[PDB]
Amino acid sequence: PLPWCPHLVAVCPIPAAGLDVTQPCGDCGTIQENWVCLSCYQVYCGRYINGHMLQHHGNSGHPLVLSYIDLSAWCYYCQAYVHHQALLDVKNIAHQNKF
Ligand SMILES: O=C(O)CCc1nc2ccccc2c(=O)n1CC(=O)NCc1ccccc1
Ligand SMILES: [Zn+2]
Ligand SMILES: [Zn+2]
Ligand SMILES: [Zn+2]
Repeated sequence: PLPWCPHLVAVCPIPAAGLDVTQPCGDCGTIQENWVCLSCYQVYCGRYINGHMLQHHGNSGHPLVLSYIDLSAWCYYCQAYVHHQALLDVKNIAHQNKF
């Protein structure tokens, strides 16, 4: 992945309740292939399901999303995976909740 991107500044502190990697898509309620937004912590499905996180990106401009499948982080603007110290806490919390 990229070791940095200019959108890491938009990564916000982890939600009150923590992360729930089994949380369904906030639009369609699918359990499959969800991502969490690293700005606002809404959960929406991936492009191969119904594309709700890509719709969220378009209507919010929020850049960075974390996969509840493989804990990869995608930047929609840089069109790349990103891994950096600023993402360790959210990835560690998601990993603890999943495994
Ligand atoms: O789906 C989203 O909405 C967010 C992830 C994403 N969005 C894109 C939007 C447009 C074009 C390409 C991508 C892309 O490769 N990714 C990354 C991606 O889909 N990687 C494969 C993958 C990784 C983990 C879990 C499921 C799929
Ligand atoms: Zn959906
Ligand atoms: Zn968001
Ligand atoms: Zn970026």
